[PDB]
Amino acid sequence: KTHVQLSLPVLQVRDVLVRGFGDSVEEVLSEARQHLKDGTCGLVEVEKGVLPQLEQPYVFIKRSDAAPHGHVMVELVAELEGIQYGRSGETLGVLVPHVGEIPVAYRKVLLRK
Repeated sequence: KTHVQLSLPVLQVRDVLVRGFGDSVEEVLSEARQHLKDGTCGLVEVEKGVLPQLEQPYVFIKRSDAAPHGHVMVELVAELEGIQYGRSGETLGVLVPHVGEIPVAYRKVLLRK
C-alpha cells in the first residue's frame, strides 16, 4: 500500500529520551520510516522553544492533502540548518523515536509510504 493508517503517540518534548533519528537528512528520513513501520515512532507538537530542545536533522510530518476515516494524510520532510528536503503542507509535528514515554494524546495520520 502507498498509504498506511497510523495512530502516533504525542509526547511532551521534555519527556523525550531519544531526541532525533540520526546525523544526516537521508539517515533521519530512513530511520523515521523504519520506526513508523515498527510502531516505535512518536510525535512532538511544534511550539515556541520545542525545536531547540530536539536534535537536527529534524523529521516533520506535514499535511499532504485537505482526511480518510479521521486520518490526516501526511508526508515526511527533513530539515538541517534551515534547509528542508521535501515540499508539503502545514506541520503536524516533529517525529522522534518512541522508547516507552507516556503520551498526552494520539494523532491519527495516513502516511504516504
